[PDB]
Amino acid sequence: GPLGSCDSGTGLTGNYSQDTLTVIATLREAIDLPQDAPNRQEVQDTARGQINDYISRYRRKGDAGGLKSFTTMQTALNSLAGYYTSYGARPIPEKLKKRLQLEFTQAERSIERGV
Repeated sequence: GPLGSCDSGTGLTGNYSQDTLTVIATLREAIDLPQDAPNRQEVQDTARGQINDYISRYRRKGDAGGLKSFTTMQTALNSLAGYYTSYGARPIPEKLKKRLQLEFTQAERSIERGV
């Protein structure tokens, strides 16, 4: 386990309410960046941390089937996470980006009501 940065915590505070928004804020801007950005590999790793950390900590939250945000996010984050590893550092297609934007919109919207 040689891997381990000095910093701790991708950004989540453990609160499902803000945590959902935190990963969304990072993901929206992450995919927004230009495919010509040098932080293409770095930004992917950062977001990947939020993705894994988000479901990992909230894995036992409900395992989906109760919260629209968690259920929707589970698939959205998993789908997008696969894109980076599936192709690597390649940029996410514009089609997926547009669809993902809505996915996150629905997730943050659910937080307001607190499904």
